[PDB]
Amino acid sequence: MKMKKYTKTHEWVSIEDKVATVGITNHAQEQLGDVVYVDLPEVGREVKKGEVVASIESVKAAADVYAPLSGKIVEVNEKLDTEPELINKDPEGEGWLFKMEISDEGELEDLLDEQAYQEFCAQE
Repeated sequence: MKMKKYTKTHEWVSIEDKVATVGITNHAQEQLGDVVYVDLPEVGREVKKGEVVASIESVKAAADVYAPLSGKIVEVNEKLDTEPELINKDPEGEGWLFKMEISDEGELEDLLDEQAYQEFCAQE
């Protein structure tokens, strides 16, 4: 009833019922810093498990956030519109980027768990 997988692009997912809350992880805010902005999707767009629908420009850099599953966007974190620094604050608490209705909960297992993701950062 709670379920959290992770991607290869330092992003985490949060399935509860039918909606997966996305955010970038601590390893991501480490490279940008103080951000400046987030490029959030529209609250009704369809996406794939590799679609840059949550880009992050910063004070002078970028990061393409390639989405975790297919499914359709249905919430976005309007906090990050005005406090794009929230990924620093708690990347994996309130620095979430978007949410999407999942279609294929059978694809979650084919992504990385938390410790497998930690190890994926130990190969950088």
